[PDB]
This record gives sequence, structure tokens and C-alpha cells, in this order.
Amino acid sequence: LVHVASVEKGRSYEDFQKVYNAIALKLREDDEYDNAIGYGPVLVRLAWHTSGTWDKHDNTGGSYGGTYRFKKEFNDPSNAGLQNGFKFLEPIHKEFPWISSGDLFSLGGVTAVQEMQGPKIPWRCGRVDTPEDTTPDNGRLPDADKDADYVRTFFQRLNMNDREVVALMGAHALGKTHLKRSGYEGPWGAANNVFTNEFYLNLLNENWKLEKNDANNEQWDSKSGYMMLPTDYSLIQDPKYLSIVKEYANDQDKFFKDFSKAFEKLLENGITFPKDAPSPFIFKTLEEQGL
Ligand code: HEM
Ligand SMILES: N=NC(=O)c1ccncc1
Repeated sequence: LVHVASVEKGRSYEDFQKVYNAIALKLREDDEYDNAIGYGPVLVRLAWHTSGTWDKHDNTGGSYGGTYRFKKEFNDPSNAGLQNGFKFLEPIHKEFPWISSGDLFSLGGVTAVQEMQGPKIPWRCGRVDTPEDTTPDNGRLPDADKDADYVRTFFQRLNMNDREVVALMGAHALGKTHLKRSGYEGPWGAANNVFTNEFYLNLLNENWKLEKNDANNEQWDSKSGYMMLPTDYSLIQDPKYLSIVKEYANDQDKFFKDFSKAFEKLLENGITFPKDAPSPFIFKTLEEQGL
């Protein structure tokens, strides 16, 4: 399948900065959600899950089609809880009905990362809604109960290498696991709505114990009240992953730069950009705009 980016008619940087701003202002306003974590983490996860269905072999799934809007995909057991991100974006889509669903889901993630003090993530427009029959089947998102070999192999389908995998997983600085959603419970760290390299520092510095949670699933727990999924913990069990974890734990700027590249790549997988497509946009934060 070939998916060619097509700019929403007549729209330019200024139009998308307005959409960014509306998302960012609502992120500020709706501050009570999930015990005052806010919608930042769930928006990042939404961007990731809507992109992470991609299969490099046949170009099925991916961010282009905005297919999460269809029942098969929004009811994916892997997507439990993402309805909160979708509901958040509903009034944004109402105000800006011209933006494609794929553009909105991916921009939601970019906006959340930046507003939570993360790196700038260049973002390109032009994803185009595709019909219901293009919705990828359930089961393309990764299991949490597996090891490093599983993680490495899984991410090859998304054309991600070891460095890209470890960088992307640092998004687990954000939010938490929710028992009723995924069968895991707890945050990965303390500053749940600030984008930092805390995931790597916690992996290396906390004293982890392999325990069973109330859903009868194993997770690694620390006395600080943090947790790690088996797949997170695998990043320090595998010697190749471990080196990269140590790298990011010791260099905030390097982690920011690598995450930005990997996250843009994730959000752009499957999309053909014409030679005369606009350059990627780098949106100003509300803080940068004095808003
Ligand atoms: C091996 C790969 C991964 C696995 C197995 C995994 C698994 C999970 C699970 C089980 C949850 C908890 C869901 C819940 O109960 O609310 C979660 C949350 C989350 N994931 Fe991951 N994930 C992976 C990779 C990623 C990537 C690549 C990103 C983005 C770059 C990401 C971003 C997030 C965020 C921000 C949350 C918190 C959501 C919230 O607080 O509502 N994850 N993940
Ligand atoms: N990315 N994978 C997930 O979010 C997930 C993993 C395991 N169980 C539910 C959801």
C-alpha cells in the first residue's frame, strides 16, 4: 500500500499551531483527570497506539488512516483506557473539523510531550482518513509480560533498532499503569506529567522486587511505590539494551534528541511525503508564546 501525504486544503503552519494551542490550553484546563496527572500521558499513549499498528512488510496499520475512530480498533483490548484521549480530542476536532483524524491523534502526542517540558518533536501534516475496511485487526500492539528477545523482535516490525526501542520506552516516565485497564498497577516514577529521563534513572537506581499484582500478573516493584513491566525490566537484563539505558540515564540532552527522532519516525511510518510537501513544523509551546 502507498499512502501519500496530502496537506489539508490551504492549511499552513499557522493553522496547525492553532490546533496545537487548543490542545495545549485544554491540557492546562482539564487538570483533574486521573488523580491530577492530567491528559498528557494518555495523549502520548494514544499517538503511540494509533501509530504502532504499522507493519513495514505491507504498510498496513500506521498513523495515516486515523482508523482508531472505528469500532474494531477502539475496542482493541490493547487500547483499553485510550477512549479518555479520544474524548479529550473530541472538542478539538469539533472546533477544527478540517484536520484529519491521523493528524489529530499524532499532533495530540506531540503537543502533550512538548507541553510536559519534553523535547521539540517536528511534526508533518497530511495524513488522510481511510475507510473502515482499512482498520488493522487487533493484536498488533506489544505484550507486556515478555522478555528482551520479544521486545527486539516486536519492534523490528516498526523498523526500530535497539537505540530507537530504548529511547521510545522512556515515554514510561509519563502516567501510570491502571489495574482495570491493563492488569498492571502503578507509576514508573514520581513526576508523572513531566517529560524527563526518570525512567532510566529509576530502572538503574531503584531496588526492584519481582511481585504479583492483584490481577495475578508479575511486575517489578520498588519501595518508592514505582513499578516496571517485565518488558521495561528486560532493558536492563539484555546487555545491549543495558548500555543504552545507562547512556540515557546519564545524558538528558541525548535522550531528548533521540526520543524526538524516534517518536517522529514512529508517527510518520508508512507515509510517503511528496518532494514538494512542506517541511516539518516545530510548534511553539504555550509558554514560548506567553499564552
Ligand atoms: C514493549 C513495548 C510497550 C509495552 C509492552 C507497553 C505497555 C504499556 C502498558 C501495559 C501500559 C499501561 C496501560 C494502562 O493500564 O493504563 C502503558 C502505558 C503507557 N505507555 Fe507503554 N508500552 C510499550 C511502549 C510504549 C511506547 C513506545 C510509548 C510511547 C513512546 C509508550 C507510552 C505510554 C504512556 C505515556 C503510558 C501511560 C498512559 C496513561 O497514563 O494513561 N509505551 N504501556
Ligand atoms: N503497548 N502495549 C500495551 O499497552 C499493553 C500491553 C499489555 N496489556 C495491555 C496493553
